Amino acid sequence: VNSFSGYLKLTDNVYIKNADIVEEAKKVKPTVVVNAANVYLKHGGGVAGALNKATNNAMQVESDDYIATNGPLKVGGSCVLSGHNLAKHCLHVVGPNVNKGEDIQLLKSAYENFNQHEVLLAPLLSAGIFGADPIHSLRVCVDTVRTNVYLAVFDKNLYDKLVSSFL
Ligand SMILES: C=C(Br)CCC(=O)Nc1ncnc2[nH]c(C)c(C)c12
Ligand SMILES: [Cl-]
Repeated sequence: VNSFSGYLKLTDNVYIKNADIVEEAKKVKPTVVVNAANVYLKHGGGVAGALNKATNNAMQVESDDYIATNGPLKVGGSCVLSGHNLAKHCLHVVGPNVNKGEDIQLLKSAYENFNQHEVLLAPLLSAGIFGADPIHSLRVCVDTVRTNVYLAVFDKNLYDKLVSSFL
């Protein structure tokens, strides 16, 4: 039993809800919140901009030190950093950004990072300003993640479309 509430069960291990991941994280304080990161950990907009703003820019300060030490992530890769006031940990995961021309096949590699964590609160990777089809992202999630994933979908219209079309 965990503290996640109001989710629709899609499969044995994948759940979905119309929710703002920022507000959901603040309420649940999950062990792991997933950020929709870029390789530079520049948290300017989309989910990343919202998560960072909620940390009062502490996420960005920590991230800049991480990049100064380690260099950029790989597309499809991840790193574990602090969850600040939102979660114990933040798993920064880089899905391909279609608006940059990145290979959509890397979306599966991106979701594989979730399997290193028993339970996660997450957005759909590569959705939103990353330009991928969210229906495809949900399919890859379900077919790749084996650990327990709680998906927060901000847009109510998109959430209903994702549910109604789920096979
Ligand atoms: C937004 C659209 Br159109 C479709 C993608 C989507 O639902 N992305 C998200 N999913 C969950 N929490 C979220 N918080 C914020 C700020 C975003 C962007 C977000
Ligand atoms: Cl985004």
